[PDB]
Amino acid sequence: IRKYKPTTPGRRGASVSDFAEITRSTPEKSLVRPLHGKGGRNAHGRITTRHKGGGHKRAYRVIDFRRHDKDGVNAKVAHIEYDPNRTANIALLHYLDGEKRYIIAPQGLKQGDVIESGANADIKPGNNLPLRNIPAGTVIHAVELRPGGGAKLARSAGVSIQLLGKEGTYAALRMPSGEIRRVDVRCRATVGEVGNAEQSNINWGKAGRMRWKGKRPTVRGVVMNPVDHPHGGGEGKTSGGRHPVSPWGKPEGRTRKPNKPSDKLIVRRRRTG
RNA sequence: CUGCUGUGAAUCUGCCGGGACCACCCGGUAAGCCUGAAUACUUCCCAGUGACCGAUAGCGGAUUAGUACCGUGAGGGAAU
RNA sequence: UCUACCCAUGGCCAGGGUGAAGCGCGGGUAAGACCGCGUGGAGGCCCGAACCCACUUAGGUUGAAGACUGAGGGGAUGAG
RNA sequence: GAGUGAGAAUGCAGGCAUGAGUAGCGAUUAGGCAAGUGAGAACCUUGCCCGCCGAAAGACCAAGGGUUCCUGGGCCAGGCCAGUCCGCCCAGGGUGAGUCGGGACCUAAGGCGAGGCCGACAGGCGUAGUCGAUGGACAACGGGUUGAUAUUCCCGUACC
RNA sequence: GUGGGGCUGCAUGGGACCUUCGUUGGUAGUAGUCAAGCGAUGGGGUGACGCAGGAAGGUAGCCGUACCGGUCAGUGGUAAUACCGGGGUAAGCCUGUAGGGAGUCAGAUAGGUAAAUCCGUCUGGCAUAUAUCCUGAGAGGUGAUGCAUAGCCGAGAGGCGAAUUCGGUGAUCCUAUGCUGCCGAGAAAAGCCUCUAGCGAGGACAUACACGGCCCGUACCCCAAACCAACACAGGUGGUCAGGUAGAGAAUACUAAGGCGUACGAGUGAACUAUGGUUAAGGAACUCGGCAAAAUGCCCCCGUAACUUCGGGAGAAGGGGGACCCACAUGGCGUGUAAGCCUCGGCCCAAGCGUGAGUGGGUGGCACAAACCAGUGAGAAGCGACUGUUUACUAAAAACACAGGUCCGUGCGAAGUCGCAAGACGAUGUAUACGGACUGACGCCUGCCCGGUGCUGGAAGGUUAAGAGGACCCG
RNA sequence: AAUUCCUUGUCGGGUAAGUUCCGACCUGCACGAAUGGCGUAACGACUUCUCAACUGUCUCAACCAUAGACUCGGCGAAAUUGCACUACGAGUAAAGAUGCUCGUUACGCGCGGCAGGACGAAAAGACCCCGGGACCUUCACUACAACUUGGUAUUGGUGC
RNA sequence: UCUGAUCGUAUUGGGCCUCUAACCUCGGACCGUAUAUCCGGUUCAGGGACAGUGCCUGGUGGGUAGUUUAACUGGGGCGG
RNA sequence: UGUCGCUCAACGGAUAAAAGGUACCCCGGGGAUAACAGGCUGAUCUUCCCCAAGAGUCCAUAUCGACGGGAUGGUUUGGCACCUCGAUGUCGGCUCGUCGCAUCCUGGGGCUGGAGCAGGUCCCAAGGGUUGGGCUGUUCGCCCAUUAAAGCGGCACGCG
Repeated sequence: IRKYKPTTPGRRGASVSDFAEITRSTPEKSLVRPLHGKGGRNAHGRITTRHKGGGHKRAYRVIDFRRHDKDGVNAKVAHIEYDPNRTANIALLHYLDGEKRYIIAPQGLKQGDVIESGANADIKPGNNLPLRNIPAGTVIHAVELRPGGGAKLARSAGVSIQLLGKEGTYAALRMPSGEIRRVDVRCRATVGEVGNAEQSNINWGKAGRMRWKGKRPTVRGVVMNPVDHPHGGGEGKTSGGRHPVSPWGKPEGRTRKPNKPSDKLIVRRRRTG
């Protein structure tokens, strides 16, 4: 966190991430694939996700999330690199082999330090392992849901899963959301808590700083017309005049997995508060 | 009589119809396939006909006519 | 092909102020914290042309124009 | 036997009156004289003055237009007036590339999409591919001529 | 159940018999294999990218000038000591300057879907050199004994045609996709070079000569009477050049190059309307309302209040000087030649050429930012935090949005949405994330109520559909 | 009070005078806490009020110049239109008279100006009522999309 | 055989448990395929008679559609 | 054949089954029907009387005149719906006015509870005059300075 001095009215309550730990300004030519911003529109071209205006263009920087091969092959990080489309800095592994890859870069991962994938890995911050090998209680991330499928949980900034007791074939992983979902064991995970927890203390300061970042203005529901939202016109400031409701009339309740889904693994859901 | 979804048999003392349904009599032989004429129609061509029009009529169009023009476009659409 | 938003790829923004972080020096101290000085040139910063709008007023009001013209007006490195 | 009788439907098509020989004649630059051409001159042709634009009202392109360019001719149509003039009318001519802007080189967004999947049917998506510059790669400059073309023709020197 | 006795059986660590592996002895550096070159449709590098902003080097232009050609512009003065016009020339080819960037050689490895001498990666070695390589504005030479051009001539065409140095100023253009920052993290693919796979007995290079070079666009307009506007329409239209003198400037005033006088005129002091001008005395009395005008306005010094989120407010407010000539001044500053020194070199550098700012003395006017251009200021309240957005064509705001806040949903081909579905967006994202709802920075806060209506959970009761179940009844 | 009808509430300040403005009182018809409450530096072509300077806004208008207007020459429309050698008064009338009544005034035809009337032109009233549409809303009615419940088919063995 | 407690053999339903063979997997690896995150196939690893999709059936359902929403009335509305 | 099932009560009963908004509105109509003006009326309003109970030390009448009665005007709120809905533009202000007298000033007079100056009231009289500001969109009104005075009204609440 670094607070901008309140010089102009848009940098008053602003802050910008230090970006500390970033060894290199530019990503490797070999790994940075390209992705055009889609606009919030599917193949029919219609506004499908709303509020997704064009934002500075980005380049993809392939992280692989599986790392099944070369478990024994040690690695060393070379650089921690900034990534646009994560909420993270991404570490760059050179293997002994010399192939170059990208990791979502946990905390305490200095530049230079030796990590190792595979089954006889030591439990260090940074390295892959199945859930078979990890001692219960340690903080793991990336984990995944289905074996070989690749990392699909705890990928965000400073956000990590705690592995409670595995009991045979299933391991009870208690999510960042406090939800307790039993993955199977032969899935992998990456030991360590994910880096860059300093963000979300960022205020984006001014209005257009969240536009560069790709987000368009959100007209809230009341101001529109009766045609145009359930919270229609009225004559003055309407509260909504009805129970609060998605712009397509769907009630603001539930919306979780429909009944009869494959929720066998979910042994306890998150909480309201 | 016919579609979809379930159930689902019998071959002649069988089976189906005779306006719910049952009994007797009547009729017919399903779950297989073709089948001409009688009938409808007129882009085109021929031969005619008119108590049909005669150039604001008769086709939008007797004259460069779906032309000029109008319109992004579909489309509209003259006059002599 | 107008206009509303979005995607890809280009191009434009005369000129003049202001002086943030960082950096370098000096004071300070135990190091500090901090305080002056230079550098540096940030900003949905400032003044103002192109350019984009259209606030006020006058005209026009069978207009020069089926929405413009003149004097002023706002933005003008950015949500352009 | 009737498409059978109009004065009126803010009725339709053509024609023509009233307003009326009225209002206008489209800027913020401005014209004058001399001489000519001609039946005819405020406007056309030339000279001398005067004024206007000069980050344009100058010079070059894209797009779009279509011969409007040049030469000769014309002045019943048009030009908000007249016209000998014209961006108008007629007839003939004029547009020359290894290097410029493109294609034969390449892809972005996106379009189409073999098969394929989905779909009662029509069709909806999409993989390989294959198109798509507003971008990338690629070899040329200076002068001269025509009544009209010039990095195109020619001259001098180059490069792929 | 309690400890010590057991054989044997199972289980464990270690060396040895065979096997297998390791090692040297003759052969077998021979039967074996690669080695000219084109080298991929394959591999790898490169192509390969953002925004802001100086600083330096240049250069284009421009202004002067040595020098060349010329004029007497019927006036008071000026014969060349004044004035007018010249004072040019490109791509390429040489050199490799300023600037900018780079360690190189060997060995090992299968990581790059097969193979690699390439690319990675790890080891060592010698290196930090103004070395070498790469890139590269510009200067210089050549291109150019040509082409050009001021003028000269007779007379539309022809020919002749001198000098062609030096400074200064200065780009938004070039170096430059460079460099330093910064967060918002900035297309791919052909091309180019290399690597082997594979082709291969021919093939590469140099010099010369002779050749081939395809298709379309090419006129003319192009900020317009030729395009879109029904019109020879006061509107709209993207890019490239960017002269001078003042000026900070592409503002504006005049003006060069070049183009226009653009298509109803002649008049005439009517009223009145439109656009301009000026006004005694008063100065908002006008009026819905200081609307419209008028005023202020530039540069440098002095000066600055409450309040404050400590950044501002602020150019607050208010005030002074500004012209021309001369003196310090042959001074300074910039640039830099010849000479001077040192080791496409560097330093200073008389002169020249340019240019402030200030003190001092004057001079003149009514007026010295003299024209054009060019803030009105202050105090208070309401709403909105702000910069933005909006009803094209009567509403620009207090409305929208916003940064920030809370809640609800969402565990992942998620929720949500578009589609009949597959499929896609969300997102090549993973609860510090996405979606929805409200509020709208900041500061201090956000009280009570779950009865109604919703939402979330719970099945103990009542009440409830199809499906099974066919008593009794009827034909 | 962007909410307060009564209400120009009452008191205080500014003004010579203040239905607007600023501070306060509380009897809030009918403020009130994320449809947020109260504040608030900076910011506003926002709304309201006061002042300084300055002015034709005014007291109270004047003069000058352009472009129209006016005159002569050229081309030359338009909306409107039952007529026509289309006076005024007091009346009368579908209740506001150029046309009817009784009187009064007034030669014929133009031109430049001003706008009282022609219930002036334009737009088959935007208000109001009747009829019909539209679109929007909801505990109006009736359906449907979508979501969800159970059966049964796809669809089976095993044990309790 | 009865007023009724009961097993064992079939049928017939309800519930739960697990299994794998239907089916499902946007979970992997190979093949079509030189190219290919589509699709198809083989196999592994999982779910698993559940889900999904038919047919039947009850709910919620301004999300959406079609329409109704009286007349008298000293103009309508409110009242009656 | 006999009877039964409907606040079908909007009771001759449009369906077994149905509520609102529109200032975002639209279309067909209507002066059958409202708004603004005009017209009839005159409840109300305004001006003026008739009677005289009383107040006025006495005295009804100098001046007020209750309780009652009768009218004028057509200016207030109206009542009616006759003109106009195939269009009669609204309040204020400004500019320009013209008329009435039921006179605010000036002029002439009668009576006084008129000593004088100044008043009151009535009668005659419309020639001219009848201010400028503050607040309000304001008409009205309050106010501040004056004045001889700061008139009342009509004319589509005169005049777009």
